[PDB]
Amino acid sequence: LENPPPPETSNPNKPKRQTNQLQYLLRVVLKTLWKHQFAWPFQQPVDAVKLNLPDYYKIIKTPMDMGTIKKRLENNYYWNAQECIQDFNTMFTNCYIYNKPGDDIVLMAEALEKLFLQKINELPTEE
Ligand SMILES: CCS(=O)(=O)Nc1cc(-c2cc(NC)c(=O)n(C)c2)cc2c1ccn2C(C)(c1ccccn1)c1ccccn1
Repeated sequence: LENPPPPETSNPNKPKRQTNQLQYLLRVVLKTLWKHQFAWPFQQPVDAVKLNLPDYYKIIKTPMDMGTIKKRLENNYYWNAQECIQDFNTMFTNCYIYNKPGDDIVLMAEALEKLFLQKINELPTEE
């Protein structure tokens, strides 16, 4: 069994800018989730070889994880907040689609998502 390559995190030719909303997403949002005791399964791509999940990367179209989101924010991959918020939502929804309600990994995702929703409720207005 193989894992696919991770999501793209570096592209020197991409359109890029640095903005207050993206700074908040790294310094407040990602930082808050990252230090949480339930973060660790989300801090790197799902390793389907390690977990013996030969279907994961046949049924999940757009894998995402916080290690990738952290690198994307660090490399100014995201033009705007909506793109980064979408990556966090993809990460959560992948987890909820692949797993069953009340599974440990789902409880962990739900705790992280509650903190996420609270922090992006106060996403600053774009300057
Ligand atoms: C750092 C990325 S890793 O891959 O190296 N490590 C892990 C990622 C995910 C995991 C699985 C998902 N679904 C299958 C998923 O959706 N996510 C987001 C993460 C789950 C992982 C691990 C390492 C161990 N587990 C288990 C044992 C687990 C849960 C469900 C299915 C298979 N194994 C686990 C159980 C309970 C609590 C936490 N962890």
